[PDB]
Amino acid sequence: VNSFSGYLKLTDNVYIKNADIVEEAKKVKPTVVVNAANVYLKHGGGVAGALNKATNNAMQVESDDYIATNGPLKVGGSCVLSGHNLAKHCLHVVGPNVNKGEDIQLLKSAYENFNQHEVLLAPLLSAGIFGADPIHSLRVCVDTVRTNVYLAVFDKNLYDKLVSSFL
Ligand SMILES: O=C(O)C[C@@H]1CN(c2ncnc3[nH]c4cc(F)ccc4c23)CCO1
Repeated sequence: VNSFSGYLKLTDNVYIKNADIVEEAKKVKPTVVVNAANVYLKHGGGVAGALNKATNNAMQVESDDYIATNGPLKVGGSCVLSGHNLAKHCLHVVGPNVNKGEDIQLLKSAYENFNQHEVLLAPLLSAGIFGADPIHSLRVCVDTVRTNVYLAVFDKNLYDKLVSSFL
């Protein structure tokens, strides 16, 4: 039994809700919140800019030190950093950004990072400003993630389309 509330159940292990991931994170304090990161951990907009703003820029400060030590992530890769005031940990996952021409097949590799964590609060990878089709992202998520994932979808309209079209 966990503390996530109001989710619709899509499969054995995937759940979905219309929620602001920042507000869901601050209420739930999940063990892991997933950030829709880029390889430079530059949290300027989208989910990343919102999560970072909610940490009063502490996420960005920590991220800049991570990059200075380790260099950029790979597209499809991830790193575990602090969750600050939002979660115990933040799993920064780099989905492909279609608006940069990155290979959408890397989306499956990106979701594989979720399998290293028993339970996660997450956005749909490569959706929003990363330019991929969110319906496709949900399909890859369901077909790749085996651990328990609670998906937050900010936009009520897209949420309804994702549910109504789910196979
Ligand atoms: O980057 C991707 O792969 C897909 C993303 C997913 N995004 C979100 N998902 C869930 N909760 C979210 N709260 C937000 C608050 C904001 F100010 C901006 C974006 C979000 C947001 C929307 C942008 O696209």
